[PDB]
Amino acid sequence: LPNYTNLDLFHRAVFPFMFLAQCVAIMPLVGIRESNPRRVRFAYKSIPMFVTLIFMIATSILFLSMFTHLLKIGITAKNFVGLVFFGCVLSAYVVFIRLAKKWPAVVRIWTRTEIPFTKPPYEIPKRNLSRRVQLAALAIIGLSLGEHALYQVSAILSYTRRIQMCANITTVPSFNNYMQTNYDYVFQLLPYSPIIAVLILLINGACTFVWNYMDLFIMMISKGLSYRFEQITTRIRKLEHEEVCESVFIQIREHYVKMCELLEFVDSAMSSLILLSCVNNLYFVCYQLLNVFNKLRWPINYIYFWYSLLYLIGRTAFVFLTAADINEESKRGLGVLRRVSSRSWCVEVERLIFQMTTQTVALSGKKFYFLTRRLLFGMAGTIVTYELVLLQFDEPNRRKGLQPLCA
Amino acid sequence: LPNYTNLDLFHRAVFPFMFLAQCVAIMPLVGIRESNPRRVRFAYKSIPMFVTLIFMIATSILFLSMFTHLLKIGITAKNFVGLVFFGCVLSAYVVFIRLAKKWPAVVRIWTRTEIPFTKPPYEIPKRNLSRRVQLAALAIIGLSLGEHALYQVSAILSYTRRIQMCANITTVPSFNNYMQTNYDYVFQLLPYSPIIAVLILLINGACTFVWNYMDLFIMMISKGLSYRFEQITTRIRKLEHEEVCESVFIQIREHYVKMCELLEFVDSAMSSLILLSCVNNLYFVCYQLLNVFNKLRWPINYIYFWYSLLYLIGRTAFVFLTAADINEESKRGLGVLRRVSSRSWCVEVERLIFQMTTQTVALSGKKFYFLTRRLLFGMAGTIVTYELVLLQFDEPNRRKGLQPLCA
Amino acid sequence: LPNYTNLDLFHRAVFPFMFLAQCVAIMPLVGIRESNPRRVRFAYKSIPMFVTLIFMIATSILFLSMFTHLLKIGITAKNFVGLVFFGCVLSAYVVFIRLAKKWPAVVRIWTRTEIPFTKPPYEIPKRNLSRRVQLAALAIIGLSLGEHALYQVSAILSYTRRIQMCANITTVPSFNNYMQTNYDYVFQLLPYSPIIAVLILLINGACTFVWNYMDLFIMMISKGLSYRFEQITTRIRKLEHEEVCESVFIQIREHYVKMCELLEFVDSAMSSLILLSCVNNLYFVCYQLLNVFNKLRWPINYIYFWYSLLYLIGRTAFVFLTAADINEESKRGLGVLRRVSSRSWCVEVERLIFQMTTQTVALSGKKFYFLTRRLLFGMAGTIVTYELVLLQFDEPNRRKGLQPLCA
Amino acid sequence: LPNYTNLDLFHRAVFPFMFLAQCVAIMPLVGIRESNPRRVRFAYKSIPMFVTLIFMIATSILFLSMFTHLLKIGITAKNFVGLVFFGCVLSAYVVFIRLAKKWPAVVRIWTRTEIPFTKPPYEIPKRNLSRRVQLAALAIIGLSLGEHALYQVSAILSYTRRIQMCANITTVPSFNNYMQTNYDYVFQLLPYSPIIAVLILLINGACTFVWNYMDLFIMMISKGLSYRFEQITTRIRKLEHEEVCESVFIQIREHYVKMCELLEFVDSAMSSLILLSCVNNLYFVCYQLLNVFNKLRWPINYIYFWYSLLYLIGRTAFVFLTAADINEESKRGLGVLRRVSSRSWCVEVERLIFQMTTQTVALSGKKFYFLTRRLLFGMAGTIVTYELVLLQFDEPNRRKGLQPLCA
Ligand SMILES: OC[C@H]1O[C@@](CO)(O[C@H]2O[C@H](CO)[C@@H](O)[C@H](O)[C@H]2O)[C@@H](O)[C@@H]1O
Ligand SMILES: OC[C@H]1O[C@@](CO)(O[C@H]2O[C@H](CO)[C@@H](O)[C@H](O)[C@H]2O)[C@@H](O)[C@@H]1O
Ligand SMILES: OC[C@H]1O[C@@](CO)(O[C@H]2O[C@H](CO)[C@@H](O)[C@H](O)[C@H]2O)[C@@H](O)[C@@H]1O
Ligand SMILES: OC[C@H]1O[C@@](CO)(O[C@H]2O[C@H](CO)[C@@H](O)[C@H](O)[C@H]2O)[C@@H](O)[C@@H]1O
Repeated sequence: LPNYTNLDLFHRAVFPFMFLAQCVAIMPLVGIRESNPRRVRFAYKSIPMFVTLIFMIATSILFLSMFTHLLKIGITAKNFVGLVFFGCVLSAYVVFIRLAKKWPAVVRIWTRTEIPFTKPPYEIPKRNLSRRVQLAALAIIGLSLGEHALYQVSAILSYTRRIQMCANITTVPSFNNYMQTNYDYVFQLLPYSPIIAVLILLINGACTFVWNYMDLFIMMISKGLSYRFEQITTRIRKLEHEEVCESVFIQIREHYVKMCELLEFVDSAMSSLILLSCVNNLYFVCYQLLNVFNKLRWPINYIYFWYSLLYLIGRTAFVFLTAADINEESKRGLGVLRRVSSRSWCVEVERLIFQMTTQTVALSGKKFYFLTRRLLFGMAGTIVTYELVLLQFDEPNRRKGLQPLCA
Repeated sequence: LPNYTNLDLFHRAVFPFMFLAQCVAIMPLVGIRESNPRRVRFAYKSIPMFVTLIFMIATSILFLSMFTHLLKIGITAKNFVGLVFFGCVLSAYVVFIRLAKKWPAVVRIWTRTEIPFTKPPYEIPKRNLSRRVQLAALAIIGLSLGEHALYQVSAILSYTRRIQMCANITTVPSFNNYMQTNYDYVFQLLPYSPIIAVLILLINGACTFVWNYMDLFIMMISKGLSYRFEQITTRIRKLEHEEVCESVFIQIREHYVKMCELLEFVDSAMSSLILLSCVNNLYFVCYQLLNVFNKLRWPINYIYFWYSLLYLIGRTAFVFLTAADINEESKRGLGVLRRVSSRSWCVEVERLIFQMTTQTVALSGKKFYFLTRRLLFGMAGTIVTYELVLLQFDEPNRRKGLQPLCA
Repeated sequence: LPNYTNLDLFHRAVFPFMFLAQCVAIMPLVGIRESNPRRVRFAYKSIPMFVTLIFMIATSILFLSMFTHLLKIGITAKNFVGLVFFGCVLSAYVVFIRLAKKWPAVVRIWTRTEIPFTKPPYEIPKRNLSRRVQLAALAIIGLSLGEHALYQVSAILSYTRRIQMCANITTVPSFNNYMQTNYDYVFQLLPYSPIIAVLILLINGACTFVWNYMDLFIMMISKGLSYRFEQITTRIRKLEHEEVCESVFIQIREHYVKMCELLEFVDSAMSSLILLSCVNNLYFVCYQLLNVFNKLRWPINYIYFWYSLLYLIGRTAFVFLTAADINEESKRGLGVLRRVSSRSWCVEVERLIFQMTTQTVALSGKKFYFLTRRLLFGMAGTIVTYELVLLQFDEPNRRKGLQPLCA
Repeated sequence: LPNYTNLDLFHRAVFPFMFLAQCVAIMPLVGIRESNPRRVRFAYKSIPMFVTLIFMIATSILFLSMFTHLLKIGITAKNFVGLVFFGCVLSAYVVFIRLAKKWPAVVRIWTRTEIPFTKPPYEIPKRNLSRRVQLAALAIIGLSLGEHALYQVSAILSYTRRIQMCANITTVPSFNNYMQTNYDYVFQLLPYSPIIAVLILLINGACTFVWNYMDLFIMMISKGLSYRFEQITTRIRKLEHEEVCESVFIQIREHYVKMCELLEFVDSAMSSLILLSCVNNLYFVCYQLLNVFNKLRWPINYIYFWYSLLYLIGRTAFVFLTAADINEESKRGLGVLRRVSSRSWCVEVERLIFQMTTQTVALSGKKFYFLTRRLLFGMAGTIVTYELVLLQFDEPNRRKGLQPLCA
């Protein structure tokens, strides 16, 4: 068997972050940290699944807390965002549980499919798969932490500043009052307690991580797939000015076909996650873009909103762009195959060129759409159209302005 | 001749539900229950056509009843839905009469085209065609009955509750008063009578069945077509790791071409029904989605509206998804044909791959659009755009709220 | 030389209606009635060009009259329709002058290209080209005459009824007063005179004829091209169950390529006309659809408005559908070519199938769009979106209602 | 080495205008005027880069001047255009600096790629590359000068006329007062001085040139690329009725492939410039189209607005049309290759036809969209949709009308 310890494989590149996601109980797999991917299994009776049940239960408590709170105070387009957030996180937990069920099969086919690319004539690029996944994961994790850190600073400063500069109701600032104030939707159903207070803080942070891991997981998966397609393209580039034997083209076509089979298998497994992530990002991007003209009290509120908005747009763009790289990388070998000399031309090149030319090699949201650069352009155009129409809806609330600080 | 009694054919799978539709006189064919499809004929002078005339006449009476009533009370965007419903049902009767005229030719070509798939190397799947059609038909029929049952319960409870809790005009509840109240558009033109009262109830239920059978018929037809394409794909999957003789690929291509010819014949026959169903579903989905924010008096009204809305959206989605399965199943054999070894490669595979790759094998609305997964995504995007623009129109009536119960 | 007298050619099919258009000086060609198309020439110094100059001068007089009138009374979205109409008629005159300049070459290439289809193995269909063109042209001309007659009847009845039922300002009805009232935009610049009155009536009729003849000419050209494409399709259908020699396929491919070259030439010649017709039809359809909910005084006004709207929508739809018939007929031979046996298969069939599959054989608006059924569906969707957005603009004037009769 | 002095090369055609752009420090390249393109180099320590720093610094001063001014007086959808203009110009400077970095590589591959087309069997067209670039450049430069000349005349006349016909505040007209009045956003931050006054005038003119050179540069680049594709098409047209040796098709395919490689290299280098130009043009076209119904005081204001609007729309259209000519010219050789006789048919023609047919040979905005005629149609449709929705936003300000002259 191959030595999985040091090979540049996808499983080695993502397991550190898959295990990290298991800390918040995202995808409950057993033995995800094993060097051999064949040891990865899904078991309902396991510690990872138990933690997932705890997080799903507690997340449902927050969802019910928000649901009951909104009913008491009425449901408006601005309060509905909170309910959608918890609903999306709960859907993510379910989607990732199903993805956990299919992962052992996916990782097994992925490993045996990518073994040929770990040996010549394929060469490891300047930035290996582990480094590519780490940079994307750390960037998303780092930006997500800053986004949540700004959220807490913005909420805390707004709370304290309102009390301090009130010349009115004082309610001396404290951790207890802040929790009952900013998280009223929770404590309006459950009795307050410092133990519960920190639990809500941790689980809201966990919900934030889950909301961000959907996009991160798609990025790491996209990085792993476009990594091998790039290697195929690099190998083809080595044949630009040479007479190529028909055997070489047979291997290239077979490896390309195997990669396409793996993408189809991975696409089917992740079809629901892509669909959930795309709709979740579209709603929040549209929702946030509708509040760009709204007036906020403190500069920190502006900093958080624009950091949150830019990060959300950037995260959405890079999910599509990283996924679209699979499509772009597949078509990059076409330009070199078209330069094949007349003597080297054979049926295998004709077969390969036809497949690259006519096949859409990309991840898809249940085949309803394919993650390509054209789709991201279409998504941007769709968002602009929605915002132009939706901004008329928000004109009344926009002109009301910010409410009095004391009130 | 083949033994049609026990063969797994399309005619056997749909005739039980085609006959059921003939009870409400949808598609007036003679001998639809015959085991031999060659005995199915269309005759104007026949009992099925007579019943169709009766239902068409009575449905026209309801259409005129609604038309005259709206003129007396004015036509608004909310009352126009009732006129569209009866107009769509009448169009369905005409469309199905024309489809009845073409059915004998369609069922004859369908039967002789699918005979090859009833014998090896084609194998019956886990769920045969009869079971696939039954599950779809019973699900649609069962959901449609619940949708109408909720409509009657919602209407009856609203009627009785308004009278009971009025402390005002009493008009002691009775079957007679309910009929004159909720169905005023009928009795405002025809004299009331208990015999007419039940007739309106039955024919409105029949109109509901016809409105739902348009989508059901497209589903059963789509199930029958994707059934054979799936068998072709399954047969191709049996050749993944084998050296295939050129004769095998000749048969596969010929059977695939014959299936494509049948789809073209079926698509032309059903082009009007698909077009009518799509426009009918689009209007009602858009109309109902415009009333999600409206306030209803009783919880039963909310239950009916959301059951009606979700069922309508689900029915529309599954019509497109079931029809799109023909397109998806055609492209599923491409992945296996691309794995054909270099020795097994021949002109027949090249011909077949080119046809699968470049031909759009799907049902179409008069070729204006093709029922694919991309179209359903486009339909959803179009509906969202219309609702965002149309919700501005409905804002005034939305803020008026529900009227006083007694008034 | 071939006997042009009795051959089933496009020039024989269209020259009667081209001469009828010349009677209103649309396309000023010399010898359009000649049996030999080679005798058709474009000359600036000719009677047709003189009549075209006269009609253009008078149409410009009407356009300036409307422009000055609107400037005096202000320009509104409702008043701009007449200025757009006159500008479109003038643009049609210019475009048809250019098309006349290009027409000798177009007709010569068309004649030398369609000669092969006048002899076996091609057969004249049930409805020959002359009959198809006659049916289309007579339908369009009769509908346009009915539309203009309804317009005149509606205007005259409105005027006379306003005068008679006024119990107020009388201005006893007369031809002079009617002309000065309904055509004030003309006589507000030129002195009134009965000669000028009848001239204005005749020239407005001519403008209507030109506006309809743009679409009529597009229809006749589309019929002429789809005729030969259908002949090719029928010849291919004649080979469904036969072993075909390579020479037959060579001839079929050569004829198809010649037809495609002719289509490219005709599209280059008529791109400006197609673009102008499409934009004019889109604008007028949107404008008329924006007035469906408006309230008109007399039933004759409703009859005229709805006849005009339905005729305009049907004319646009039939222009698009007749043009897309070329694409449909080009693609219809693919189904039969795909059934070619393995023994009859050769390089020529592969070339022909590739051309039919990958080439878009259709008329285009300067290549910005191609007249296909997908394009008609997209046009319908775009019109729906534009109407949904614009009905908000017209809500105020819609709720203002009809003005007092006497006022 | 080839004699670059008199050869009809791209570098010779554009360097006169690239050098002119360097006067306003657009693309800081060293030795752009050298006959040999290999002498063109990019150096940060050079005079062209120094001038770019000066213009970038001063443009940033104007951007800050506008930014601070808007904050003092509030940011509105009408005031934001000025900030976008300076932001786009600054982005253009950065984009062109990066393009300057890549230009030496681009011009080197471009020169060696186009050498084959300077010798038979390729012939220089009626209008050589230098003439084609000159006509486009002079037209854009000439129209841009008129657009700015009208802007200054419109601003000066409005300023003087307001003072002269005021019967109120006089502030006798002078150069000093005009600068402090129309350019208050600058002098509200910097002290006024006649030296600064002219500097602002020159740099605003330079900013206008930079805003127009983005489109001009794309045009000249598009002209250079479609020039060689047209030569390939012309060479193929020379083989319409001849028996062609396989060697000829090898050369044609190799030259076509080399041209496609050059387009890919050029497209990647100019991907950011195309993206910036498209978004900049879309915003300004949409912004200006929103003010067509606004009322301006003097006719000169109307002349400037409509000259500015028509030029902006025309410039945007011709950028897309000139770029789309690369796509159109690539597909023009297909029609002749399809006429290749059966004896001349070979694998090379099949390879070439497949590439022309299936490859999208066009410039792209980072592959998000391709500059084709379909895209320009889509752009026009998108603009119409935005304007219809956005015109509702601008209705309030539209009905306010022009403010009092004295006020
Ligand atoms: O469901 C509302 C709930 O979300 C919280 C949880 O901490 O904030 C998260 O969700 C927001 C979007 O709804 C994000 O903007 C934010 O970054 C994220 O932390 C709370 O704001 C709220 O209680
Ligand atoms: O035409 C209005 C008419 O439709 C009825 C007939 O029973 O209800 C049917 O049509 C509704 C949509 O218009 C559906 O929501 C409903 O499920 C269906 O039964 C009556 O409501 C009405 O008289
Ligand atoms: O330009 C306005 C002018 O058009 C007239 C001329 O008879 O009517 C023609 O144009 C209308 C659309 O603007 C059509 O509806 C009508 O069918 C056609 O006759 C007059 O209405 C008007 O003076
Ligand atoms: O940034 C606003 C600034 O642009 C100026 C600079 O002269 O005018 C240029 O920009 C306008 C669009 O914003 C163009 O219409 C105009 O043609 C161009 O000269 C000034 O108007 C203004 O100070």
